[PDB]
Amino acid sequence: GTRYAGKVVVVTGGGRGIGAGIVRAFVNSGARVVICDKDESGGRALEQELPGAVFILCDVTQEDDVKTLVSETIRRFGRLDCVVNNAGHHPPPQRPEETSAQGFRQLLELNLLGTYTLTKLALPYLRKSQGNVINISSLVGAIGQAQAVPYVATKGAVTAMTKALALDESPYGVRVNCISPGNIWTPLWEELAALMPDPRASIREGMLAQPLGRMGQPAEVGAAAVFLASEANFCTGIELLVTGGAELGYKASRSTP
Amino acid sequence: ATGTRYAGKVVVVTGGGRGIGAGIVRAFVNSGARVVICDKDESGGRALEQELPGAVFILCDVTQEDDVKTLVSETIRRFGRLDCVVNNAGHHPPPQRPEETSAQGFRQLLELNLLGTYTLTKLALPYLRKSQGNVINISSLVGAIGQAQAVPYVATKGAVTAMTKALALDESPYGVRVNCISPGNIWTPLWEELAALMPDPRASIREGMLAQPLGRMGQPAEVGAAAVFLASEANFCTGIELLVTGGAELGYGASRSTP
Amino acid sequence: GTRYAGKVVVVTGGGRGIGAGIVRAFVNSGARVVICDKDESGGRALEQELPGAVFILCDVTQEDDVKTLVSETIRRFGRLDCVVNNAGHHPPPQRPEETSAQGFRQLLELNLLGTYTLTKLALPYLRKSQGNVINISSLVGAIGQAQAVPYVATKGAVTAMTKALALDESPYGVRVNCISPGNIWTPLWEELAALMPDPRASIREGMLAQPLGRMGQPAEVGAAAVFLASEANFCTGIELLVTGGAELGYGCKASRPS
Amino acid sequence: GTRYAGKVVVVTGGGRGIGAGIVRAFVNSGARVVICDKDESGGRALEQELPGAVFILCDVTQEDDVKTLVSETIRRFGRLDCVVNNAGHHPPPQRPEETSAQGFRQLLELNLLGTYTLTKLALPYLRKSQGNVINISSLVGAIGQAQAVPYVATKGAVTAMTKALALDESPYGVRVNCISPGNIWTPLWEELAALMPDPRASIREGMLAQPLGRMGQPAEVGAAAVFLASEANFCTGIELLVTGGAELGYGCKASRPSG
Repeated sequence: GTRYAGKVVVVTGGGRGIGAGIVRAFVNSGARVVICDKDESGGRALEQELPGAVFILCDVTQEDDVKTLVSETIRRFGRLDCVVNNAGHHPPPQRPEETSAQGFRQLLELNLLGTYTLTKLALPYLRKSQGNVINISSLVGAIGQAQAVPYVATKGAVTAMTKALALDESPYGVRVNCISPGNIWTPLWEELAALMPDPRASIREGMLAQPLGRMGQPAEVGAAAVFLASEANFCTGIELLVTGGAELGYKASRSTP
Repeated sequence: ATGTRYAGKVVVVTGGGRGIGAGIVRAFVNSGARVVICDKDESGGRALEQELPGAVFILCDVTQEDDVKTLVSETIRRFGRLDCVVNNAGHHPPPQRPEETSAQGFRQLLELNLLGTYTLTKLALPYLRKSQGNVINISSLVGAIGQAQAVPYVATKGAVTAMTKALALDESPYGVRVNCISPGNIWTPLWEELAALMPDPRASIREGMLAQPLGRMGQPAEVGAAAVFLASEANFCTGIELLVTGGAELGYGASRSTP
Repeated sequence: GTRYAGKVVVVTGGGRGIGAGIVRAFVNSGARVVICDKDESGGRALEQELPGAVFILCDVTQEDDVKTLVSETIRRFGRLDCVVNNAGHHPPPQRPEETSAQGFRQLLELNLLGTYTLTKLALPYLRKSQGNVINISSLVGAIGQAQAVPYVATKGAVTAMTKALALDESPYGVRVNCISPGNIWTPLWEELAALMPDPRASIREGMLAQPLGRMGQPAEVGAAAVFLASEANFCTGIELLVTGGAELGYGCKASRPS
Repeated sequence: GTRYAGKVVVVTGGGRGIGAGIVRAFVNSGARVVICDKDESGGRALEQELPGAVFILCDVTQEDDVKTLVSETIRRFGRLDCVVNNAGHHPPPQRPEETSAQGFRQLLELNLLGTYTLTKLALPYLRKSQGNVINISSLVGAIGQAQAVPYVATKGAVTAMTKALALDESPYGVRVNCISPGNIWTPLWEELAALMPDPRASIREGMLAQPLGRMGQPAEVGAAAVFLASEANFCTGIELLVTGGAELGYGCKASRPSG
């Protein structure tokens, strides 16, 4: 593909899963993609697979790493067109009493402040290229989830911050958007399902958790990101739902039994 | 003892004869208002009159412009003012897949569920401006997030919620607020009768209760309390959609990012 | 050129403005496009301009026109992959007192029931192809607009109906989504501004209603439609905002503290 | 009072502005109100003025203060029915380049993590009383604001956290809701306008950002909070907008046609 040929993209948390789907979609559209991740195993494997991808061992919670990430991207490739902030962690299920303020702070560092720091340091270069920012949030930021108070809070912050940044950078023509995935299949999901008491039933339940009757794929998140970067020139501050309809009344009305 | 939160005020409730509408009537009567019930449901409207001296029933079809004109005329002639219009008239058809619906049926449903609200609101606005009154439209959560087997109904309630916001903008210079309430699953005597005919009534009742995080269905009185709030204490709210759903729209019942 | 190659797309109201931008975007993606519109000249002209595109003189409020649109599309191509319901009309500004029930009914016919009728007739073929429906709504269905009660109501209905249809047709793998444009610069926008007391000032207000400081283009709505048809395979029941950020932040909502 | 008579309410950030409006609303409804606020806040004066209000010198970012707040409330009054989390700060206008990660962390401590800590410590008692939580968020969490990246992020977090908490506490019958005010006229608003070169013009812009043509009052936020506590028994996880319609319609979002 050539929809993003000659462009340079940074993807944080790009080493596997959703992030790697985003990396792959951008490489397939002709872009040069810099993977910033602490997941060296996955980032190196993706670099091995995809000639247009470059892996940098990089922790978005460390300001020095982010500074080096940006300066190396510009040194090596001369420009920066798109930042995709996918770094972030979903803790295991935890009731409010099973969480701590210290853990909440740690999760805000990774899921929110890493996005903040990279976006801030990238903006001078994005202004030069009339580039754009894509934040990967979550449907649970919009409608909540049980047993995930810290995670939900961090993703509500990301979606709101996207809108604030969109307003602040609109005079420069720099768009800032987010994608909110629902249930996305990954190899990790498949491995965990195989250890359930009834894998067939657990898999079917996951597929039926949204109206489309299957889980999403990383490539589908990736295609949404390439759209936002390359063709959505009048979109800024939007939340693009990639959920298979999970937020719909599927929540089905019981106004009659 | 009659309450005083809306004492001396005059309220019109369309579709007020039973169910959600009657809960709204009762809430306003108990807040001290004179409430005019506009409905074709004479049985329910007359029963409410017998229970509630503060309510008055008028046989009234909001799809008939002459009926709406008579409704407003008579309300002003008898009671001298109009402070709040609650547009609750509306029908939910039985479940129908798209291929089981007709354009003619859809048009009929728009007449009852949307254009009746439009006609009454238009005719009431001169009087609402005089009283610095307000409009409350009863929509539905399904207008916001959809439901299966209800394309016409969902469309009509999406229209009501949007029209609420347009009207709020148009009437804001006059200080007339326009808001809507979107109920979720509300218990009624009809609901309880229908559940008894299900293959497993106990399971159907439990399913209905568990369809929202709060673990019960809502009550008409709760929709009524929300309407009294919007009329009497929400003076900086206009164009809002007040959800009365027990959390049904929330990520309940839920992420499967892990199996 | 190949993102949607070989796929059959129907666009109602495709003769000008937003609709023509959608038609052009789908032709550029390799699709075969059937244009349904009432403008003979503009429709024939697009057909002449875009090889492989087909124009049918077609009024979606007429059930016989809709039946012919579907039947002749299937007769021509044997398949139907995407229906884009863009037909619709925006009236001039009208205060509530200046609207009528009859005018409201006729706007519901144009803006809502045409979409309903075509979608119903198309769904059997869309199920066969695992195709999709794209409804063109408006931002004002979501946030309201002044002096537009009937229009706003029709677009709130379209957006809600999209979600209902998505729920009904997801068992068949048929996605149903909508695009909500904000201010898109078109001859229609220009014609509406010409009715204003100061057209230049109205156009400038329209541009400054977006944080981006410009209005959108038909081509941008068209690109969003091609995305929804060809690459948004896990999206159903969504409202894709193409608004330039008009819904964001505070702005001037009243004319000349608590 | 009597809408919330015999109940016990904690209001963080209750000393002035919106918070003081909430305190007064609950005292007027018959509740005993415990103010958690700092030394210079106004809370001590509210205790002087209002026999129904109690002031506790209390910084929600300090876990020991929050523990003392809850333990003293229970020791004195034996129950806790409602927690209103209004503590929070709006920084002056700041472009992204004028913000720091350290400042952002500090703002998350005050605006988000204080609400988290108090809610967690209050929940055993709210379960006993079938009480409720009200978080004061902001419209800008939903639609953004210019020159406020950290503030907007914190309020987006509060609104989302409200929904997560609603899901976690619905099994116990504990409702968790938020109020999102828009422009409310307060000393804080006036102080921010005074930073501007033309304060009168900034105030007029602030008034005209609402279709109603005015800003809101602390009392109007307070009335919304009393509704959520006392009458919104089928509402959980909602965002109650108290904004005067600021989110509705088109308005001026850029400064001096499709490129």
